[PDB]
Amino acid sequence: MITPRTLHTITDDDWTRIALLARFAFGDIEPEQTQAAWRSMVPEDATVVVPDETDDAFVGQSLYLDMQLTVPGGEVLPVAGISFVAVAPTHRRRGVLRAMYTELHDRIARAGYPLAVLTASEGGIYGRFGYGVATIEQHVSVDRRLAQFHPAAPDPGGVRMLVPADHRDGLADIYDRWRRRTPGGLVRPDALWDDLLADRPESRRGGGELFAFGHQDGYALYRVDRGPDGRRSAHVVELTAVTADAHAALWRALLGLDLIDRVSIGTHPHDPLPYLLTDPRQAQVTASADDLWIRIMNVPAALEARRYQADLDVVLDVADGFRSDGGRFALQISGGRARCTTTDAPADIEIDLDVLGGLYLGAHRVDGFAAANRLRSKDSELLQQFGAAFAGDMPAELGYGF
Amino acid sequence: MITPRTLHTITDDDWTRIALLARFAFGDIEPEQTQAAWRSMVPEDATVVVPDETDDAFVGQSLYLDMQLTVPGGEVLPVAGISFVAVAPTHRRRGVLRAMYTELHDRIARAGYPLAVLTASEGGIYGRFGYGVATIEQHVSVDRRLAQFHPAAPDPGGVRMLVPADHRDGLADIYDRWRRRTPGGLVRPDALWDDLLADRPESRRGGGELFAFGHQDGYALYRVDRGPDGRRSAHVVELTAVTADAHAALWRALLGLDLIDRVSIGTHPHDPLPYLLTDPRQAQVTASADDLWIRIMNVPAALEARRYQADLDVVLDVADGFRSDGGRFALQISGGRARCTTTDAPADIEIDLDVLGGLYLGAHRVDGFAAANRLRSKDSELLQQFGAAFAGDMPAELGYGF
Amino acid sequence: MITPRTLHTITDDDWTRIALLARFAFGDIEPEQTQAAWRSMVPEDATVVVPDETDDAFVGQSLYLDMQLTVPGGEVLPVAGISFVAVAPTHRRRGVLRAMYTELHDRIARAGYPLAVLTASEGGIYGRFGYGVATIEQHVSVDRRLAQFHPAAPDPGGVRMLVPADHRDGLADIYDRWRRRTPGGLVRPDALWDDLLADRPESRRGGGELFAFGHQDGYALYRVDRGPDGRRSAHVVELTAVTADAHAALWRALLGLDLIDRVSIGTHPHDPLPYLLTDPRQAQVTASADDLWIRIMNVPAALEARRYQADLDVVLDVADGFRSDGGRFALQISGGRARCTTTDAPADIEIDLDVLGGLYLGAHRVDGFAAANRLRSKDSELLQQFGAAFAGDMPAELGYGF
Amino acid sequence: MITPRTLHTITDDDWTRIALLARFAFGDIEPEQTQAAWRSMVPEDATVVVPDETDDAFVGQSLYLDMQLTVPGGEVLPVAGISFVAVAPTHRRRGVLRAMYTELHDRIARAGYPLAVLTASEGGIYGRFGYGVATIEQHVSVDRRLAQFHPAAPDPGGVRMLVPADHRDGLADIYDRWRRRTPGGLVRPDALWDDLLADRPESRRGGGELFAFGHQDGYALYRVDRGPDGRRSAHVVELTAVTADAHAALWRALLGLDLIDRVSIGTHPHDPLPYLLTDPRQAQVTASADDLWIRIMNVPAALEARRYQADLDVVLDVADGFRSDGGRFALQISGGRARCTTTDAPADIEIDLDVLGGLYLGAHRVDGFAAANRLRSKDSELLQQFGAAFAGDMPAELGYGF
Ligand SMILES: CC(C)(COP(=O)(O)OP(=O)(O)OC[C@H]1O[C@@H](n2cnc3c(N)ncnc32)[C@H](O)[C@@H]1OP(=O)(O)O)[C@@H](O)C(=O)NCCC(=O)NCCS
Ligand SMILES: CC(C)(COP(=O)(O)OP(=O)(O)OC[C@H]1O[C@@H](n2cnc3c(N)ncnc32)[C@H](O)[C@@H]1OP(=O)(O)O)[C@@H](O)C(=O)NCCC(=O)NCCS
Ligand SMILES: CC(C)(COP(=O)(O)OP(=O)(O)OC[C@H]1O[C@@H](n2cnc3c(N)ncnc32)[C@H](O)[C@@H]1OP(=O)(O)O)[C@@H](O)C(=O)NCCC(=O)NCCS
Ligand SMILES: CC(C)(COP(=O)(O)OP(=O)(O)OC[C@H]1O[C@@H](n2cnc3c(N)ncnc32)[C@H](O)[C@@H]1OP(=O)(O)O)[C@@H](O)C(=O)NCCC(=O)NCCS
Repeated sequence: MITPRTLHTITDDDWTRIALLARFAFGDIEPEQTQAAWRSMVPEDATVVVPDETDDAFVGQSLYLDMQLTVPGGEVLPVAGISFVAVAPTHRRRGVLRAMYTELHDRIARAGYPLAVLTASEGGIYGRFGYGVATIEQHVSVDRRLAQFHPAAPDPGGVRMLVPADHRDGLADIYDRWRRRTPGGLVRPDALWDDLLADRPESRRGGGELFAFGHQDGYALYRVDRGPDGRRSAHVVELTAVTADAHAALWRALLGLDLIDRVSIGTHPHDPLPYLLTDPRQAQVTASADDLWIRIMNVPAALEARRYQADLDVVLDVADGFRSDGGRFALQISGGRARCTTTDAPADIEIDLDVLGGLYLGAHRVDGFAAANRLRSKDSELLQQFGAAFAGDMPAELGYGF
Repeated sequence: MITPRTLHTITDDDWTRIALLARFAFGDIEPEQTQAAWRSMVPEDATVVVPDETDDAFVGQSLYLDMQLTVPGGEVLPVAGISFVAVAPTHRRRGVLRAMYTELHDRIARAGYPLAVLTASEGGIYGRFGYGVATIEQHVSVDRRLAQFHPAAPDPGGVRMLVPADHRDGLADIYDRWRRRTPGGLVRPDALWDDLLADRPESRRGGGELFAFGHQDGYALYRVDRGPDGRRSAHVVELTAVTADAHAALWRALLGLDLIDRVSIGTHPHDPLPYLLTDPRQAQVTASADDLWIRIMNVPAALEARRYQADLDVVLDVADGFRSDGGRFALQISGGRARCTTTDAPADIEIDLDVLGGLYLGAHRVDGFAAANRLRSKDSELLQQFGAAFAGDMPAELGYGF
Repeated sequence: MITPRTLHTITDDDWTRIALLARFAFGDIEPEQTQAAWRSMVPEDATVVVPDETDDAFVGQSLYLDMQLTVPGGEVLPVAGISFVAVAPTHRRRGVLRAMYTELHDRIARAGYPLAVLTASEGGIYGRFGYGVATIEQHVSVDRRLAQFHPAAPDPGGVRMLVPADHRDGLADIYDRWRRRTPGGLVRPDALWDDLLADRPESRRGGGELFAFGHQDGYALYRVDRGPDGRRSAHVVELTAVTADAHAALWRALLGLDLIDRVSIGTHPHDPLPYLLTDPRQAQVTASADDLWIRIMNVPAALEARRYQADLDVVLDVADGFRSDGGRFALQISGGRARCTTTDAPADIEIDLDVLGGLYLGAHRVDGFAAANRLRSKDSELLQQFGAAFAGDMPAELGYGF
Repeated sequence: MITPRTLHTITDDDWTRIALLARFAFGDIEPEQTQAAWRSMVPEDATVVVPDETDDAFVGQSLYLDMQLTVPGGEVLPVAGISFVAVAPTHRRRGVLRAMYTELHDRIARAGYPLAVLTASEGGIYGRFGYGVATIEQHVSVDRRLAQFHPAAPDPGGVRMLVPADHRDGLADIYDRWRRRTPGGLVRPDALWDDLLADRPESRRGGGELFAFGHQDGYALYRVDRGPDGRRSAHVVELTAVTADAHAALWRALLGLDLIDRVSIGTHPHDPLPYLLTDPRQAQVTASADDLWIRIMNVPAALEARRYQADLDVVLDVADGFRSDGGRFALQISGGRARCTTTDAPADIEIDLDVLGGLYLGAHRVDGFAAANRLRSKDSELLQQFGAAFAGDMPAELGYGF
């Protein structure tokens, strides 16, 4: 049988067991300083585990991080960031995750979070729990030997070569300004900043010691990697720009790396980069995947918190097959502001809870989910209004991975 | 030393010259019947050529095809499909294309086409001539051994295994119905259908003989090829679905190909495929690039022909650095329909002509162009409205390559 | 409602349907003349099909070939060679195969075949139907620049360079002699020889026209190709050797091919080749897989037909989860000769029907099957004796693929 | 020169010389702690060297380890494990190995070892010295995303996730149980366990730090590595299972590693793994090579120490082209026990000494050696009897590399 236990706080011996299970279940684990940084974000009663039959090792674990997320319009919501989820390879597919998630989401609801959020190791896990893909990350690789900037593109200058660690406060404030105006922005505590700028050798998936370009309103952190042959590439770890000027200035700097063949980055689908070039094909998309996932815990609170770009007057029937967070709601939007209240009236639109989360930061169209029968309406004209309302003011992008 | 001449009709001897230049300039050329099918679509006075010093050969050529394009909301416009553009590698970068395009577009304008359209061999060529990227093709590969359908995805059945050459009329009608509903749709004449279905071994890149799945409301044409090892993959040449049911049923058939490891397709960004699966990541994007380019020749006609997703009342200053097809226009969109009138009033929004063409089928947000200074307004609220209006209710996809 | 239909005889029209379905199901199909050669081996009432709702096409098919298989000891048994098995991708995993196979095996049993045999497109299909892997094919690649023959190894001479198509009868007779002495040998009809020696381009696999080395007591057919780049490679299509002298002579000729880098072949696990070399590592196994599968239809007939390598006296309980061809059998083996009679007596050894087929040509140890609980006995030393008895005195190898 | 000498003991000064030559001759060398552990198993008078001109360095070396090998039937024999064999690249192919081997084997014989054993850097070296390939290692790679366990396969549970360095004694205990039951088993002293469990970075071969699955009756040690693509793979360093249940349970744990694509291991040809799966092809063999080589030093003692699977009464003439350890022997085997006595009687079977060693742990058939004239008889049925007798009841596997 499966009986999860909610740990009031995590003792050192608990973390040792959490690290061991995670390293086995995932196949590797981040360095100790990174683990400690994440652990420091877990609030009370936010760790759910399943002990082995002698109450020694954990065979299942899950926890959440106390976080703050920017939504469309600029409102910042407290959200529970699910993390360190793992079930021992010896105990998988027996309902351990489901048991753990049932308790964990009770804890999250009890604590008042209007949203839970996560990034997923695999794409087929969390839909069934009501999580929708809220942002998309695309891998873009730029051939900097061929790329040229469009004659109209800004060339504002003002970029400096920086030792990142010497500018912790400056970089953190640029990120904060970006965070406040970008849906998907997350508050990034000091511990995370310190770990990033520590730049530990283990931390390197693009090879080599951190470089940084700095601008008044943006920065880019990157690493250079050498091929067997001897061909250099740059991997942008993070590029955060508050203004279009900064974004362009930083890209001009990056594409100015003379002995570098290609520059790559994980970015959002509407990155201005290719529009800045004379030939947009030089900014090559090589992959695209889900990034931030969102489960709406409290539909009225979530829907009223964000802003919209079209008016709407509908009754939504939100289907929740995991918890009871769905039901029928009157959704009335005017002036880009929504009122969303429980109702008994017949629904105009039926929508799966995960779909509602997926649309929440403005990342998808309704017609794809509609084709899949996960969103439905007798009135296809209404569906379009709905999709148009949920569109975003600013392209969404997850501030950092967790 | 460059003087284009316009061919009133294309003689067999003229075409022999055109084929020769095309083959040299491109490095290869389609089969005879294929060429003949395209030639059959060229109207009067629609070919511009530049001969060599002794009028033995052409060292420059360009022509257009008489075509019909579906725009957002369903109006079908006559359009000039530019094709077989080539300048001898011995005469390149001397202004030969520029000279030819100048004359060709004069002809297009005199013939009354509101749009010119093309597909580009490279991405850095046509922006300067006012062409914007109007649709996007993404290469998607599905690991069919791992993909599973979402519990809600339609499973209507009704798919037959077809000899495609035996159902020319049925396939053509399905295509026609898709065409009428989908921006980017192009009328496809009998000659093209015949050539497609002839399935000639040279135009047979990426597999063996065609297979076809047929549904009342859709079809998929595909080929299978072998790895050196002996592993098989399927490449969908064309999948055309009038309804969501047909699209789903066809994908279920393709993903049921037992001995095939992967199924790939060149599709559009908003293909419902990933929404049909339990794990959307299994629909893997491996490339994304420009497909259809559009130059608006007649701003009022083009803007009034399409429907819009939001209402607007602005003055638009359209910059044309190639011809005189821009200027200031009052654009008033009301109930999703536009009146567009030349005016002297000051502008609210400045936009490069190519950008207007690129937005024309709903394929982009405004942010990229704006950041690049290719679309300009002192009111950023206004630009977002403008982008919202130009969105489409149906995802755009070019009917076929030309 | 799956109602299989048995074809009393195959009409040209039926075959047209069979070829269409096979091509869709497999991803392609062998040449018409090859199909015809297989078709010539199908006896009456040996084809079972399932029509589509329209009764136009088949959505399922299966058939068997009338064949003759050599078993350990030299006895030659009539066997039904299952082939052309396919279910339409639109109709799979609905029990169509099971329904067809149920009828087809009823037909096979009524025709009196003691064994049914097949080669499998995938390894997870036929176990559940009682088929065991009876031979193993290993891909072996020899670096002929480095390989050197052991000082003791035969160097008989006697090999000629042949135009194989000019030597059909001589080749055929060498194969026949090999067939009579090798378990797994299949009678190979003139139609198959003719098709092989026709060497139709379609089936070459990128390799060139056939070469053949000829010996009094053996032959090798091989092709050469040069993939990237200019480097040549030889793939042996078939090496059939009646004597050890011929085997060695043929290999010395193959490894004498001066401009060839590597010689490869699909052979059996106990091929003498590496034992002929000073460094056995130069004969590199790169792959290993099931080749021939056998389902014993008549346990007494099958077991009494073959000879055994040790004496035994046991009761077998053979489990058949598909038909009723198992039961308890008294197996008395004396002088390498078996009497197998059904009994009510309690069993010493319990074995799955597929396992019994798998052991039938001497290909496995009992250990793996026992660990997997597919073969069971309290007296573990009795299992070893069972294994010893079922060993062969000549390594088994499938005569040809089908 | 060549004038070898035997070190009575190895001084730190000598060992430094041995490590210098080894590094040069091999192109690299294990860490100091690893060397020390091997050095600790070298008994008296067990190192043969050839000094350079000045006697300040060696230009040739060879030594043996005092070891204990399990043979079929379970007797454990003292054996001499040859290691650190090296000749300076400046002194090679002048007969220095041969000269050293002559003295070393005199020492081995004088010390009383009935067998000498080694693993080979290349496959063509040691057969000439009377060493036969006694065990085979195959690299198997499992696609764990597709692999599924057969419905009959044991599912015993009981597997724990261990920090292997915290369970040295428990792991050693399990290995000792396995090695006593498995021909090829080798006593593994504490020094080797310590070195293995110290898991030094330079020994990890790209993979990360060790994982261990532990069971009451088995363990698996493995590492995980990433690719450029960020995909993970697991390589099993060692899987040691006393029972069938333990073996199945460990593989179930391994194939349960959710984020790993493939799990690989170097195992023996008769590993039960593919028999545990529904599709045996998912356990893909990708390589196969010699592992343990054996030279029989004392034919009567070696042949009498092991047990046999069948009875036999023949005279062997053993050909030894390197020493004089061959001759004619009366081999009488009854009740699986052999008496082997030197004799003048004429032989029924002639066998090269290396072949006798190759057959000694049950790994081969006679067919190959016979075809190569390395094993000879007029009575071909007597050869099969000889082969059946030398078969093993437990599949042989080398305990560890040395
Ligand atoms: C992912 C995870 C914890 C699953 O735990 P689990 O206990 O096996 O899951 P459950 O048994 O509760 O499964 C619940 C349901 O989700 C499904 N599911 C679980 N993991 C899945 C995966 N990786 N992909 C797809 N579906 C999955 C199950 O099939 C089941 O569906 P069903 O209800 O229709 O039967 C586990 O496999 C694991 O530890 N994996 C490694 C990845 C990881 O560490 N965690 C995720 C980081 S985001
Ligand atoms: C493409 C094409 C016909 C160009 O002809 P061309 O006569 O060299 O072009 P022009 O000299 O008139 O060039 C006009 C301008 O476009 C630019 N241009 C032309 N071809 C270009 C290309 N492939 N990429 C980028 N820019 C290009 C020139 O640099 C020039 O810029 P400028 O005005 O600032 O000087 C020619 O290169 C060709 O035939 N190549 C093969 C590709 C092809 O077959 N045609 C297009 C298939 S859609
Ligand atoms: C193999 C094929 C004919 C199966 O037909 P099907 O009608 O889908 O099979 P069924 O529905 O009767 O399946 C029966 C059982 O076999 C199982 N099976 C396992 N692996 C399988 C596989 N690759 N294909 C089909 N069934 C498989 C089914 O899951 C089912 O198991 P269950 O009873 O436990 O649920 C079909 O997949 C096909 O046409 N593939 C091309 C390859 C081929 O034809 N075989 C070559 C002959 S070797
Ligand atoms: C292996 C080793 C020490 C050879 O020393 P050597 O002094 O060159 O050998 P010899 O000259 O005494 O050669 C003896 C015989 O074996 C043969 N031989 C030696 N090395 C061989 C090899 N790598 N492959 C094939 N044959 C070889 C010789 O040709 C010679 O044959 P012959 O008697 O018929 O002429 C040496 O090559 C070396 O140091 N290699 C590096 C790794 C190593 O030693 N391996 C041991 C790991 S088990």
